[PDB]
Amino acid sequence: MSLQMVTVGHNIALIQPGFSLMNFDGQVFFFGQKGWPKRSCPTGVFHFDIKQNHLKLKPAIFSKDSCYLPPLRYPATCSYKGKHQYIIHGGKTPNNELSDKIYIMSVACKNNKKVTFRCTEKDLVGDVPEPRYGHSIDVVYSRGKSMGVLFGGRSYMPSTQRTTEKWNSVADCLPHVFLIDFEFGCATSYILPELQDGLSFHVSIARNDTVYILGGHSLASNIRPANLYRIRVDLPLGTPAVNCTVLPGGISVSSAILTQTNNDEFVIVGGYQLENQKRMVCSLVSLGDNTIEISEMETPDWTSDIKHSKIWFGSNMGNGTIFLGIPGDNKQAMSEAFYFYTLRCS
DNA sequence: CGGGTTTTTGTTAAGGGCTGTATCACTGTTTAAGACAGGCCAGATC
Repeated sequence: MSLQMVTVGHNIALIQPGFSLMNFDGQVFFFGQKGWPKRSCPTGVFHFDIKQNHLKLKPAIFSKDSCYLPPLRYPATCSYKGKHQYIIHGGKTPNNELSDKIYIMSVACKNNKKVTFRCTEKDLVGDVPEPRYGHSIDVVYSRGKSMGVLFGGRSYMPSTQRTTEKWNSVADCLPHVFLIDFEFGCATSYILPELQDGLSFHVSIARNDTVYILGGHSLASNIRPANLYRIRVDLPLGTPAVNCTVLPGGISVSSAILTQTNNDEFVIVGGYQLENQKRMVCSLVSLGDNTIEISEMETPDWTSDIKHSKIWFGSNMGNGTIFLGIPGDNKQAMSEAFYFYTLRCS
């Protein structure tokens, strides 16, 4: 809880609400810039190197057999830390159309602060989930195997009820649970009767056999379910099985950022409480063997700007460090389009 | 097909009164974003 303002280089405008910060061995990489990829950086990815409160967005090449992926804006990013690699699912192509491909980010070659990524296009079969954004995917382990739990987020209307006078309206996807096999890219949808209403922009914490879904926004009624869910999974010799349990003490937040401050101990920072109240309080989530425990922590001191501005975003860098953003006074002495902050958490 | 007639028409040029449209003098008082190529430092490496 040590806030600290940051200064950005020349290509500052690339950072936009919805950016991703992937992480490889303490080396952070910005993804999801604004506008299609330029020619000064053909791929979109960037070394997100912060030193002395100054970050240098540096271009970063791909491999020779990778696949150039568009800059998405609200993907599902899960760290399949098993040959470290990330999984990207869905998002908003700069043409405001949603995507459904899965992308796999590995590192094919590195030499003295010069990385060469490898982004491969994994496609799904079976009960493929809907092209959507705002959702959340997490890799969960069971009985020596792994699987991907994807829980719904909002999307565009289907190709039937999509009129052009409301072409951009969005509906929360049905609250299913998608189990995704990466070894074959196979999807399987399960309708947990305990999950009722649609949910997007939530927070999902995986602990080695479960998924703790928490907070989020429910557009079907414009509320924020303060509940939470524990999706227990188990992988038999044949068809997997899932169960859910509601628990008390759930936060009421959407767009809250997550990072793993300590081993089996997460922090969570402000999303939004009400459409006028940005969330200020920070909450530490003590995981464990079976029992989650959300609690409140030392209310980090927010500067004047952060208490003035009404929207604010960011993501975790990976080592208990949350990078933030603030729009900045429009009617001002040519205030920049975005100011940026960083919060350590030890 | 004529052919005296109408019944209306076509024309001249000076000067003026009027009207409609073209012409005239004139005013702005540097770019911002992105692409590529040197060139020189600056560090990695034999």
